[PDB]
Amino acid sequence: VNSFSGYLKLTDNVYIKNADIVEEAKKVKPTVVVNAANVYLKHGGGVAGALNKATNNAMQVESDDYIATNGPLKVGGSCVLSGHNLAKHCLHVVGPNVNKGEDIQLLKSAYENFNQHEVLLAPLLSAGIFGADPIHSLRVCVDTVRTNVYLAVFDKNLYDKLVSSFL
Ligand SMILES: O=C(O)C[C@H](NC(=O)c1ncnc2[nH]ccc12)c1cccnc1
Repeated sequence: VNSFSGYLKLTDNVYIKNADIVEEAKKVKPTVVVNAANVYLKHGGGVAGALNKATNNAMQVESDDYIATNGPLKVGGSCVLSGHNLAKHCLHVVGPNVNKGEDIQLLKSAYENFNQHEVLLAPLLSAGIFGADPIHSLRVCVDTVRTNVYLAVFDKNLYDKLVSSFL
């Protein structure tokens, strides 16, 4: 039994809610919140900008030190950093940004990072401003992640679309 509540059960291991991932994190304080990152960990807008804003820019400060030491992530890759005031840990996962020309086949690789954590609060990778088909991303999530994932879908109309079309 965990602290996630009000989520629709989609599958044996995937739950979904129409909610802002930032607000869910402050309420639940999960062990792991997933950030929809870019390879440079530049958290300017979208999910990343919103999480970072909620950390008072501490996420960005930590991320800049990480990049200075380690260089950029790979598309499809991840790193574990602090969750600051939102979670114990933040798993920064880079899904392909279709609006940047990044290959959509890497979405499965991106979701595989979730399997290293028993329970996660996570956004729909590559959806929204990342430019990929959100129905497809959900199919990849359900077909790739085996650990317990709680998905927070921000856009109300998107959420309604995803539930009503889920196979
Ligand atoms: O679920 C959605 O609608 C799409 C989701 N977007 C957000 O979660 C989001 N976007 C902008 N501002 C925000 N503030 C708090 C949350 C948030 C998303 C998923 C993957 C990549 N980029 C975006």
